[PDB]
Amino acid sequence: FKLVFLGEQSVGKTSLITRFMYDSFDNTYQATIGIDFLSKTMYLEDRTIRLQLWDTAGQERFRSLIPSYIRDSAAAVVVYDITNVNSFQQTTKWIDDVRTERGSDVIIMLVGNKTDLADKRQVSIEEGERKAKELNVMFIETSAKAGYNVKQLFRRVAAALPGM
Ligand SMILES: Nc1nc2c(ncn2[C@@H]2O[C@H](COP(=O)(O)OP(=O)(O)NP(=O)(O)O)[C@@H](O)[C@H]2O)c(=O)[nH]1
Ligand SMILES: [Mg+2]
Repeated sequence: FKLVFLGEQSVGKTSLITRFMYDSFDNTYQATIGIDFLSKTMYLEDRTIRLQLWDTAGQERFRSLIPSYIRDSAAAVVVYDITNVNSFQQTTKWIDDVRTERGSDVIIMLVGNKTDLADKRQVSIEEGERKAKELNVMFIETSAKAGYNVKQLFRRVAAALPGM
């Protein structure tokens, strides 16, 4: 099951993955160079879901590679930063990009990350929910830093993956 993480640079794609994989968080920003692969098999009672995590770069110089990264994805996790309006606005085109590559053969989750920065919120949870409904995708808010909703993010995505 190919799961691609997408979104603007510095929204916390890698940190979400690190938190899910290792229950750790690093405050120091280490930009993803193109793509990094990780594997995690989620061991549910009725199925086994070998996740192939495609951690993609949000930096502009890798943008041309994004279509190739989305190719054949079973799931797309589109991440924004709740403190960054631009990052939220850009999620429509990320989700658009997934749709024109995958049509309906993809599970899409819209993630509003960094809820630990509640003081600096620029996008409300209602705005996030609204966009998800408009774009017919799932929605969740997370904090990679605190750990909040990270396990839930991955569990909900995996639950949504079609059986066949
Ligand atoms: N407060 C807070 N900071 C976070 C959170 N998630 C990530 N960060 C911080 O935001 C910065 C970017 O995180 P990172 O995971 O590298 O983002 P990215 O989306 O992978 N960026 P890139 O596209 O360049 O790989 C880092 O300094 C990280 O510590 C979060 O939930 N809360
Ligand atoms: Mg990254």
